[PDB]
Amino acid sequence: MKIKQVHVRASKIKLKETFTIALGTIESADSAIVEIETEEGLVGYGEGGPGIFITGETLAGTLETIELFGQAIIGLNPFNIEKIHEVMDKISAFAPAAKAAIDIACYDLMGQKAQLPLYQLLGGYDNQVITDITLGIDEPNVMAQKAVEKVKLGFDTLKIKVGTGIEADIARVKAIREAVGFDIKLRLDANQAWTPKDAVKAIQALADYQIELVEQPVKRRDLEGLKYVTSQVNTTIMADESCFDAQDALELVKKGTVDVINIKLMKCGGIHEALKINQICETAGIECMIGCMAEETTIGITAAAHLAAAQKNITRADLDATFGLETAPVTGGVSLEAKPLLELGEAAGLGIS
Ligand SMILES: CC(C)C[C@H](N)C(=O)N[C@@H](Cc1ccc(O)cc1)C(=O)O
Ligand SMILES: [Mg+2]
Repeated sequence: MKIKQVHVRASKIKLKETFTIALGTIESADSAIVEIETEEGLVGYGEGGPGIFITGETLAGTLETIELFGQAIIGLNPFNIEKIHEVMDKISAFAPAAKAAIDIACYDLMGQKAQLPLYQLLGGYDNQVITDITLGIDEPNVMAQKAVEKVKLGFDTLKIKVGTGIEADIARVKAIREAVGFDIKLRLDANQAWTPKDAVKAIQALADYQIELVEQPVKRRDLEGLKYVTSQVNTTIMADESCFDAQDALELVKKGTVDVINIKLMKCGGIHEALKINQICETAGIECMIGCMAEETTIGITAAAHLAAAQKNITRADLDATFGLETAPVTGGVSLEAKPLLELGEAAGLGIS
């Protein structure tokens, strides 16, 4: 098959509520939605959802880059994902959201051409994924109350955002555990807010609160400090901002920096690159959690879920971006409904539109 044309459009969707993390706030999911059409008529959908305080990418920059990529892959076979990434990598030294947008659309096309759900093409380990739901930074009693709400919706794993100071961060977790009890799994995410010593201190202070894992406790570049935390606590430590791509992953495995790694299609440039990170991690005995940017919609989330369902080593999931969307840009895929279970159907590719 051959790519005939590539179209992209801006999508700006308000979130039901501003989300606060240690890095800042997000109130609108602004993404680039791409449609790749083949000469035979098949259409693939992709998306680039950039998180400025994570990668620095912007919607305007992502749109321009996708157009450059699009005009360079005309005539290529979607299955030649190897050449498609080579072409994009030669065009741009860094544009994970734009690359993911193209990459996702190609995988959607592969699935449609093969007449198979994407999760079958990517590994076939399962046809669904169970996701947690993240609670944004707020006052202890508020977060605790929202925690009760989410658990009533059926969520058994909650991702707690922290990072305004260990004193308050500790109070947030205690209140949450106290409110929902110990039957719920609680994972913390500090989005780089703590120093290596404060991190150890906070984690130890929460020893009796049954913490599943702590995500990116220190600054992204502080790998010595991240490792310090990891080698100082029995609590599982996960890297997020410290790991963008396969190259970063190889570096972390080499140094024994963390216990688990957070994979985001918008950080690595798509499914093709994400698979590399998981293979490297799996070989090193490092499990992976599939994550997401708040700026992504059904397209990005559905793609991530198919990859997570497909791969055995991607044992955790944090795909809750759609739960906060006011509207859905396309039909099909993971819905806007706030629910832990994301069941992927039998529809070919992403099962979108
Ligand atoms: C609201 C949900 C989708 C947040 C998601 N689970 C998450 O925590 N993502 C990042 C943090 C983040 C990225 C981008 C934006 O705009 C806000 C927050 C993470 O730290 O895992
Ligand atoms: Mg994180």
